[PDB]
Amino acid sequence: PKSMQCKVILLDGSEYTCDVEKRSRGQVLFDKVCEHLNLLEKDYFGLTYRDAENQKNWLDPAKEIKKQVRSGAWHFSFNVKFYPPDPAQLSEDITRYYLCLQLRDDIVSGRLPCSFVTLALLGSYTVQSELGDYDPDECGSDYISEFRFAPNHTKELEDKVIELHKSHRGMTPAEAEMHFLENAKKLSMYGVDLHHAKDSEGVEIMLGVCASGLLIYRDRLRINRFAWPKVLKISYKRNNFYIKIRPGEFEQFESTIGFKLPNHRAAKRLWKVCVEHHTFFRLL
Ligand SMILES: O=C(c1c(F)cccc1F)N1CCCC1
Ligand SMILES: O=C(c1c(F)cccc1F)N1CCCC1
Repeated sequence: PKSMQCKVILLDGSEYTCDVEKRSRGQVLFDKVCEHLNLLEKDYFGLTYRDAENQKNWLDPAKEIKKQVRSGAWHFSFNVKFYPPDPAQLSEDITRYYLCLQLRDDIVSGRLPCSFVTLALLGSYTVQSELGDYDPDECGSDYISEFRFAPNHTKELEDKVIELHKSHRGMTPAEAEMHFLENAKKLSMYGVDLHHAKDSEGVEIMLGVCASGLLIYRDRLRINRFAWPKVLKISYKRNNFYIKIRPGEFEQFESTIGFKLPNHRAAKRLWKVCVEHHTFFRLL
């Protein structure tokens, strides 16, 4: 039996290495990673890899790893795939913990925009969870934390983190993580996977895929929202991605909205993530 070495970037930034038989399906590797992480609530998570364009793709657990990664290194990242709309309802604290680590990267990367105050409050719960109670000995007026809190750090943000940290005395890691999640879950881009596309008139838009449905971000004025119940059908033809919407209260027939993606692969990627998210909605 010939086995390929796999390297997986974990959400703390560390690297897990293991081997799987070269014709292994993605589920085999994913099961090894989740056992390493002591993670039972595995359905919210998945593995990604980067193609020769360094675009992120979901490893399909049902298909051979080799057929997916094709010519690339067997190098993967462990990630949240389906962001729970109510993290309080997860059965395990360790699940909430990995969700926190993913959200911390969502914030630092700018995928999850956040007000100054929310950056500081989230940062304060992270510090409380990671270091425990506020200690003045480690923090002077000049203090800068090792923790990355934001896409751009300022001394003002570091000060606000410390001020809110002082208020969390006695909070345990699981409690601080639950508070982190209660705040993060409310942010407008929480759990939203964004895809570049053009509308039928060729105007640049963004399509967001999340638990609740599909978002079309046309401009700061006019964000189209299609709850899953409203989406009849989704399709991809060549580079074209089409959404069919149930008849409105004044339509007799469904409406078809068409989008142009960069290439055929980007259309197929968007279709698959939409199908997978809709099934998630169906089981909520
Ligand atoms: O076209 C759809 C679909 C969707 F993805 C969202 C809502 C309604 C639908 F018919 N599917 C194709 C594969 C299974 C789901
Ligand atoms: O069974 C699924 C699921 C999956 F296993 C693959 C793709 C889409 C899904 F909804 N889930 C249960 C809880 C979270 C997702």
